Formats: sequence, structure tokens, C-alpha cells
Amino acid sequence: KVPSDIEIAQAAKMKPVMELARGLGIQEDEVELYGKYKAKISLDVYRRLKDKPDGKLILVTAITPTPAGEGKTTTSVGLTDALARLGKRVMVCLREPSLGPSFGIKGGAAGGGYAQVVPMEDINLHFTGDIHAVTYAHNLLAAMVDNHLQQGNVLNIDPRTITWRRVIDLNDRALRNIVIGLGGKANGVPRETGFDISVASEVMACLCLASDLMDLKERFSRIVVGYTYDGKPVTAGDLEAQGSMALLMKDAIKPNLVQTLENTPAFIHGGPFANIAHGCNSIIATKTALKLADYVVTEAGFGADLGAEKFYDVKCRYAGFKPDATVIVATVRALKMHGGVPKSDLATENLEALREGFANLEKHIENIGKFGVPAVVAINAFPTDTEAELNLLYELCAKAGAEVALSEVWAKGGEGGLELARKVLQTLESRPSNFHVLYNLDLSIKDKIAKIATEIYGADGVNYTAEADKAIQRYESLGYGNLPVVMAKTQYSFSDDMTKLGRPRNFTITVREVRLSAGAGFIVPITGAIMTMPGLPKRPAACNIDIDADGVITGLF
Amino acid sequence: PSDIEIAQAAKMKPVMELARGLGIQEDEVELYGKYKAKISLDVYRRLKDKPDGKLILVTAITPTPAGEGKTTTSVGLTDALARLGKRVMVCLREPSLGPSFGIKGGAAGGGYAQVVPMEDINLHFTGDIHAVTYAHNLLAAMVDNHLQQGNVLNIDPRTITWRRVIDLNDRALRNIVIGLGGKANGVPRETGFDISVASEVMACLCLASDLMDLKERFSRIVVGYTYDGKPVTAGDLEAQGSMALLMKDAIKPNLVQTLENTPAFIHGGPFANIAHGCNSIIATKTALKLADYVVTEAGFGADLGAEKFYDVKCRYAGFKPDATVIVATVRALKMHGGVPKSDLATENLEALREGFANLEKHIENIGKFGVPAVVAINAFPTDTEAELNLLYELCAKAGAEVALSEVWAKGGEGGLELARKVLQTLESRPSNFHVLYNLDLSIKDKIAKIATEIYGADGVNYTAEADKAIQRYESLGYGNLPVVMAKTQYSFSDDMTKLGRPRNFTITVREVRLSAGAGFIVPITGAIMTMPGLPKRPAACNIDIDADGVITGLF
Amino acid sequence: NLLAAMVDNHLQQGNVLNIDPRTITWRRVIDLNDRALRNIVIGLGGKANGVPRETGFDISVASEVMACLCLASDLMDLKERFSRIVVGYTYDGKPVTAGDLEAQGSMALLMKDAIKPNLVQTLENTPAFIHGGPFANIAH
Ligand SMILES: Nc1nc(=O)c2nc(CNc3ccc(C(=O)N[C@@H](CCC(=O)O)C(=O)O)cc3)cnc2[nH]1
Repeated sequence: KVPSDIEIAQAAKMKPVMELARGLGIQEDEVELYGKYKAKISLDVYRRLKDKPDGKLILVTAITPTPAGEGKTTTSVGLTDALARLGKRVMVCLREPSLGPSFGIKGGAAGGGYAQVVPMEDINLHFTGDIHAVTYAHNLLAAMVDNHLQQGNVLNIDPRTITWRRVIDLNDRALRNIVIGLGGKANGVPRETGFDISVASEVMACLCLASDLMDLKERFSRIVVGYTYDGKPVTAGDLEAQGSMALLMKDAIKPNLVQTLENTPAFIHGGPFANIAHGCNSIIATKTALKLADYVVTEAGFGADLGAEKFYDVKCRYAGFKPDATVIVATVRALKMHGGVPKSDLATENLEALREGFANLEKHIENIGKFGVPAVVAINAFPTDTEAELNLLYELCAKAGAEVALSEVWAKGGEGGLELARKVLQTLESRPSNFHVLYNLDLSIKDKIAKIATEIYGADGVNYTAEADKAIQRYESLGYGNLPVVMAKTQYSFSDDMTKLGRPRNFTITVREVRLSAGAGFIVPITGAIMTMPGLPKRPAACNIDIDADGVITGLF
Repeated sequence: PSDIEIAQAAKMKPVMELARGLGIQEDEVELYGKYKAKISLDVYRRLKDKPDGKLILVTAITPTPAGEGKTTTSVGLTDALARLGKRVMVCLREPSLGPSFGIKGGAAGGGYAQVVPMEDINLHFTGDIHAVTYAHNLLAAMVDNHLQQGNVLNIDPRTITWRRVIDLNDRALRNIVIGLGGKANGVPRETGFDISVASEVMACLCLASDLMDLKERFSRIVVGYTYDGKPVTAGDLEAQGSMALLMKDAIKPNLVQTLENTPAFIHGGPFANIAHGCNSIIATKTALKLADYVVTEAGFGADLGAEKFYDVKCRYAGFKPDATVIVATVRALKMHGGVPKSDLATENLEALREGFANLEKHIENIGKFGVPAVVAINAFPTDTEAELNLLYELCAKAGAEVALSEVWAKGGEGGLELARKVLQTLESRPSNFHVLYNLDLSIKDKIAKIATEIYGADGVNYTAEADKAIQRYESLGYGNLPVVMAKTQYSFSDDMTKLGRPRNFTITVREVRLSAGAGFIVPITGAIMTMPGLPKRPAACNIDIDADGVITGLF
Repeated sequence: NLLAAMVDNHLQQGNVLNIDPRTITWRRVIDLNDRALRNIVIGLGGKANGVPRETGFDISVASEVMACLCLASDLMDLKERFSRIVVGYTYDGKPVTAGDLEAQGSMALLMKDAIKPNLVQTLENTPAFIHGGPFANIAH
């Protein structure tokens, strides 16, 4: 029945965003249109409503990702729409997609099926320019570092200690490890460096954590690029780059007003990695949205062991938010993959594997309660699921003390989200949250890692390479030790081993390397090897993409 | 009284107003805030047969440290024509972001002849360049990924001519090695970056007729060769769809205005050596339907921008320039007279009278295309009346109308005298446009008719590399293409020391490159800087924006 | 190659002579026809491993050290000459020599037998010296 995803995005009737904005109580002079279906909202809206109370905050998360797929944003949008159908005054805030994937494997809707934010095609490409803003702010600093050396290197940097890489928003592996500054004395200083994908830029994380443009510049001034020969850090502040970087982001700092297929207003703004960063959209968008609405849905990247953790222990920490509930999105099939059933055999009913894989969901639910937040499970309905499966899954959610609702937002838009929405409102009305970050900043890095690892991952303990132990000593010594902690780990297990599905017991995390983001204001311990610059596949989608004389776009979505 | 100041104090009409003022519907306008917008190509298609208005190329005499002010004069001529009740718009190039952080960050034009909002124009504007940058870099990545995947096309990574771009002055990226890290990480090869406005993809945007022609062009782009020597194209990599896609918006020209609310287009902006330094054909050809008068410009002196304006931009689009302006200063002609930069406040009636042979050549050159030339003598406070008056006479004795232009100071009123001379030249002096050469010649005959007629050189020489590159290019059937001379702009010759009108000299062609996508051949005489660098005290260090959005240090 | 390796170690230890590594003219040598060594980049791997710089190899008979042997009067003259070999420049533009790196005694040491000419004969037993052998374009 259901048209494809791009098909649905064409036939959406979209309201002029200017209207949606006056509807929320935003003035015309706080609105910079980008065409008629996108706008950029002033930070002055927040400033004039600073003293208003916040709407309710509803975090959407998910169980441990899998081949089987789970659909988190589809649930978020269609949760938002269901809320709107019940007369509630609500917005959803979401991350902007990286352009790159559009040409490799993806792209796909912001959400899916009948639960989307739109215009789809602008959001997947240049949208309102936020990522080029980031790309050029990042690269200017790189180019300032490099020019610095070229002009006699006054700060007495060691070019081999330089951690500030370049960025480009394409999946281009050949740029991972390069050598720059070749050609002779007139041409730079030979040094080893490389590129990361732009959404993985620390500059992207600063935008997503900054309170305004002046806070964003301040943060920029504390970005560490490298070291001197004596071992002292050198910052962007020291190069006096922050005013220029700030300049390049003067529009980028404004969140982007768009809507859902059903015309529910929505902000898309920022969009960082959720392993080396926190995988949330801008504080700016979410804080603005809490004034305009009585209800705000937002999501975080990867599973609840990562995004949800970092949403609480970093995003709210900084903004001083207090989530009111959190929705855990789950699928009967992924639970079975967690129960040990292979991809191909996931349609076959198997109540045993479902129950045994349910431990993945049970552990997350328990994790959400460790922050003092009531949890509601959404079940992403799928045609193969039997009733005996769906029912077992409710008992189980119930046995574990969580409300649960079957969700059909993909097929039925906001109507499929109403059972769930009623369980949220029902939860909001009678189990107010008691929000608490998992850990205190004045612990030691090793303390804060174990906390996360043992309480959230169910890890026995943590191991550390010499390189790790040394970084930590050095960082703690530079006074960056009372900072929050951002675990970069595989999203496919609670553990650092992507093969360990379900709820692995009797295991241990191993920290190979520790990096720093003094701009964003956090420590990044790394367990696997992180891909901060993925590559295209052998048959990339760029080969099948076209657009004809009437702008008909085949091969993209 | 500074230029940024004057840019703040502009009473800017909403763009939407002008668009419908020009007969554009509400649905052909995609606003970017109230004072910028993009016009749809449907405006051209639906007025396809309505008549072009008049085409007035502005150009200039040979560049100098005196700084002649070519754009300012274009903006101030457009303002003038508007004050005379004439339906007119100007078409100009979008400036690179990068320079704003090195030394530059200037007005589109100057003084009281600007196009606004100045600060968005120098920054992200409407993202035309990021569209270019990503369309270029996608392709690079596609080439590199190809190799990673078994290199089916059997490319020689060392032949690869397709570089990357970024729109910052970053000299550290000029020569790099990529693809390191081992079999998982690409294929080691030497390459580099070039500023984004120097892209072939920028050139293509500025010559493409529509989005599909832009795509077709991309298809023909050459990225390198196979081990056998067979060229390999973006078409072979099936990349043109994806590049066209990333440019669906950038292909539309951007409506903005002047300080006196005269509608303006800013669309495209390429290099004027390895390319042809014009704004997009799209913008000017849309602009021809929306007015009776279109002013536009081309990069560097008339020997380059103007030659390539005529022999490339017009050839492709089938335009017929009705008049041409040649800007000049008294002080610039005095540099061409031998007087150094420090001493040019001093009157010097001989140096102006030996230096005038530069302008006298350009004017003779404009006459070779069958175009009526008119001079503009950009007025300056230190210019004597005897100097100015010697100039008129010399322009007159050369058989060209001339007018004083005080647009930097007097806005559109300063440019009335010129604007009248132009309209007088248009009402009675009809151009008979003719490209300087025919495409059916061999490459070397085209460089020669260029070198001789325009640059006034006695002949042309060729290194072995040049002869072989031509031999091969001609051998691949790219012989029947126009020619885009990559030469220093500071002389008629290939020697930047030779000011004035050098006689009895030669051009030497060291190297020859191709742009099968833009559809021309690029002979190189000097070495061309495709990636400048930041200076010792860059302007990014004092650039700042405060709690109120007030911006210091930029301009 | 010892000198090359002394130049490179110099930079690694804080670069007191304040050389510009991009001005270095002293290349390496190997006595094989190996084109892939013409243009290399050395000193990669990070702070513990040298200073990234562009250099290359020439064939050993084309070494300036070969020419000094072929022009020196004895071993002490050969060392003296070694001390005047120019390797590169400082940032200010002043030349830096092997003498300045105090390499000449070691280079001299490595050549203490090499300085002696080699007695051999012709098929018909006529005595003959073979000794040295430089390029005749960039040398004599
Ligand atoms: N990607 C994707 N995601 C989806 O969620 C999806 N959903 C459908 C349609 N999904 C479904 C899911 C469940 C039932 C179903 O068995 N519903 C039960 C109700 C269960 C209960 O309330 O306990 C029924 O029989 O009514 C039907 C269709 C089709 N394609 C999809 N594709």
C-alpha cells in the first residue's frame, strides 16, 4: 500500500513556515526565510522568552542497533504528530544529516514513510548552509595553523603534534592520511595530517553545545590544535582565530524551522557524531523549542547506552534541562537478532529468541531509570510480527515496569502514534521525572569512565593501554580532568565487541586511546578504532543518481 | 566616510519588489532573507523569444598597483542609466570567500557605487561556491574511490589532472600526497588543492546554458588518463548526475541591488586567466530579457577579460555586444608611462602621454571585434585639469568618445556624462560583432591570431611540452576548441615588467592544459597561482563579531 | 649517508643551527639504478621519528664525496674539503656546512683506506691504478 519514502515527500502539502512561526508566537523580524518552506529563527526569541517556563521534554532513544534496523526518527516524528492530533502544542527537534551518505549508500527521509520532516531533498543536501559554515570555520583554523608555521612559527609549535585535522562533508577515504605542505620553502611546512567528515568536526559539536554566538566563539578560543616543542598546548585563541570562525557561523547559529508531513513545526539544527561526540541536535534549537511549545520531542544517536547517556550526562548538564520522559524504540526483529537469530531467519516466529534478546531492552530501560526518568517503550510494528510475539513483548515490558505501546506511524502517520502518545501523556501526568546526571564532574576521568562502563554498559571493569594512561595523566595535568566523558565505542553491543549482541555479561571495556575536545568541553576515550571518515562502497549511489530537464531526480532516495 | 560604512547606511528595497518590478512572478523567486533571492530559469524559457535589450561590456586598461576600479564604474554606470528612466540591470561576479580572511573583503564596486548587502556577498552569499566546491570534490572522491575498487578503467593515478578545491587561501594544500595508510585506505598519489573559484566546475557553471547543459559538460570533464594514454572522463565515472544534483540551486542567478536600489545579478565568478573571467551566461541572458540595458564586466584588462568575453562567452551564447566601456585612471596610465606608485600625485604630462599607448591599443583591439568603444576616466582627487584634459584629447585623436566619471563620489549622478555618451553611441553607433577567430583553425593558429592582433606580439614560441601536449590534444579531436590564454595581466606581453605598449616582442607558451568540460584550451605563458596564501599579518586575526553582531576587522 | 643522517639527527635534536629543512641540498646516495628513490619524503611517523622533509637519492658515483676523493691530495685534504661541504641553509639564508655539524672527522675515518689507490694490471701484466670514478657532467 505505502508509497515509497521520496514519493511521500513530493506529495506532502507543506504550509509556509512563516505561518507556523507566527503560530508559535515568533515575529516576522525574527524570521529569515530560505524559500518559503524553511526559515532560520533568531536567538532573540529565546532571549525575550528566557523567563517563561519550559515545555515538557521527551527524549526519544532506541535499543542497541542491528542489521535488522529499528527506526528511531520515524518514531520521533510520528510521536510528535500524534501529540499534535491530540491538540497538544508541540515541536520536534532533530539533527541535520551529513551530505556525504546521500552519494554512497543512503540517503533517506528525516524519519520514514508517513512520519517525515520536510522538504526532504533540501535537508539531505545543503539545507540552509549550516554544514558549509562548519566546514569553512574548521578549515580556516587549519589554514591559520598552517600559515602560522609558514611565517616563522612564533608560538613555536611542533608540527608533528598537531591534532586539528581538516574536514570535508563527503565519504572520501583517500583523505584519511595525507601529507601536506610539500613543494619547498615557498609552500608550507611538510607535515602529516588528514581529513575527517564535517559532521564529525569538533566545530560541529561546539555549535551543538553553545548557548549563543558569543559562547560559541569563547569555546572556539579554547580549541586545542597542537603543542609546542616544550609540551605546552597551543589553542585557536592563541592564534586569534575565534572572531573569524565566529563570523563564518553568524547565520549557522540560528536553528532551522521546518515541518512534518502533517505540518507539525520542527527544528533541524546541528548534527554531530554520537561516538566521538554526543549525537544530539543543538541546545539552541531544543531550548528555543521549550519556550514555543508545551511539549518537545527530541532524539539522540545510536542506542540508549550512548546517545541517551550523552544526552543526559552532557546536553542537559550544560543547558540545565530535566527530561520528563524518555521513549525507548524497539523492534521485535532486532530483539530476536539480540536473541541470537540470524538476519535471514528473522520473519520466522521464535518466542525463545525474543525473550532472550529482550534482555537488551530490559537493560536499557533500567539504565533510563538510573537517571530518574520514566520510560515508555515504542514497538515498531512490522508486517511479519506475529501476535504471540507482540503479546509476549508487552508482558515483558510490563514485567519490567515500563509502559509500552505498539506504534504504526510509518504506515499511518500520526494516527499510528496515538496509543503511544497517550502512554506518554499518561506518564507525564502521573510519574514526573527526577532527573540526575549519572556522575559528578569532580571525579577522575578513570572514575567517570568506570561509572558509565559499569552502570550503563554492565561492564565488569575497564582496561587502559599505556598510551591511554599517558594521555590521561597529561590531560589531568593540564586541568582538563574535571570535564565530562564521551565514550567512543561500537554502537552494536553494550561492550566494545560488536559481535556481542543482547546483554553481555562477564566482560570488560578496553580504552586504547584518549583524545580531547577542549572546545566542546569534553574528553573522548576511544575503545575500538573510530571511523571519522567513512568511504564509498564499490557500487556507490552516485553512479545511479541523475536529474533530467524537468528536475526529476532518479537514483537518490 | 568609508565603503563598509556606506554599505550599512543603504536603504535596501526588498528584493521581491524588484523582481515583480522587472516582470518576474512570485513563483520564480526563492528568497534568501528579504534582500537576496534566486531567480528561476523559467523566466528565460518563457521570455525565450522576447527581444534582448542592449549589452554593454565594461572592461579596463592593463591592471596596475594604481588600481583602476572597474567594477565601481560598472555599478555607477548602471545607477546613471537608471536615473535616465532606462530599464537596466548590472551583472557581476561572486567573490571568493577566502580573500576576506587574507587581505581583502571589499565592496562589490566601491564608494557610492556598490551592490549590496556587501557582507553576505563576500561570505556564503547563497552558497553557489559551496555547491561548486562539493560538486568538484565529490568527483575527486569518486576518482580516488574508483582506484580503491580495483581501478576497472585502468587509470594511471599519476596522470590524474583532477585536483581538489577549497575556497580559502591555503598554500599548505598546493602540493600534497593522499591515499596513505595501507590497502584499506586508498591509493597513494600526489595531488593538491586549488581555490574553488579556479575550478573547471566554476567555469562550467558560468558557461552552461541550463542545468542539463551543465550536466552534459560535466560528463565531458577529463580527470586523467589510462596506462595506454586513453582519456577518462567524469562521464566514464558516471558522476555528472550527482554533480548536476549538487548544483540544482546554484544554477539559478541571484538578484540583489545597488545602493540606489538598481536591481543587480551576482552569479558565478571564475579565474580570468586559466578561465575567461565573466559572470554566468545564465544571469546575463536572463538579464537581457528583463531590461533594455544590461551592463556587465570581465576580469583583468581588456586583452584578457574582454577578449575572452567576446571569443568565449558571446560565441557560446550567441551574443552581440552593442558597446563597450574601457575604464582607465590618469595614474594607471602614468605607471604605464614609467612613474612609480609613490610619485603619482605629482603631475606628469609626458608620462601620461607615453603611457596612453596602452589604452590606445585596447581601443584599437575593441574595434577589431566590431564594437564601439567608450572610455571612462575614473576621476581621482590628485588629478590635475591639464592631465585630465590631455587625456580627453588623446582619446579624441584616437577616435573614441570619452567621459569623466565621479561615481565613487557622486553616485549615479557622477555617471550621467558617460551614460549619455553610451546611449548616444547606442542610438547611432551600431556594433558589428565578430569573434576574433574561427574554431576551425588549428590551436597554434588561434594562439597566433590572439598573440598578434591583440597582444601586439611579433610571434609565439612553444616548449617541447607545449608542442607534445598540443600534438596529443589535437590528436584526441579537441583541436576545434576556443583558446583561453593564461598570462600575466600586468602586461600585454608575458613579462610583468613590460608596461606601456611593448613592441617587437614574443609570447612563449610553456605549457598547455585542457578544459573539455568548459570546452576550451588553456595555453600557459607564466606559472599560474591557482591557490594563493594568507599573508604574515592576516585579517582573520583582527576579525571579530561581538554580542550585537557588530563586525570589526573585516573590511 | 652518515652526513645525511647527521643533518637529519640535527633537526631531531632541536635544530640549534636553525636550518630550514626545505633548503637541504645534501641528498642520499646508493650505488644501484633505482629511480623510485629519486624523490621521496623522509622523517614520517611522528615526533619520535624525524622531521618530515622532501629529499631523494643519487647514485653513489655521482656523490660530491666521490668528487672530493678524486680531487683530494691526501686524507687531511679530503677532511678539510668535507668540512666545506654545504648541506642546506638557515631560515635567515646563511649556509650551513658539514664542518658546522662536525662531521668531517667521521667521514674522514670512513675513507681512511679509500684514500689509497688500487694497483691492478692489464691482460699483458702492465701495472694500472683504478681509483675513484665520478660523473663527468655534474663532475669532472
Ligand atoms: N520499514 C518499515 N517499518 C515499518 O514499521 C513497517 N510497517 C508495516 C506495517 N506493519 C504492521 C505491523 C503490525 C501489524 C499487526 O500485526 N498488528 C496487530 C496489532 C498488535 C497489537 O495491537 O497488539 C494486529 O493484528 O492488529 C500489521 C502491520 C509495513 N512495512 C514497514 N516497513
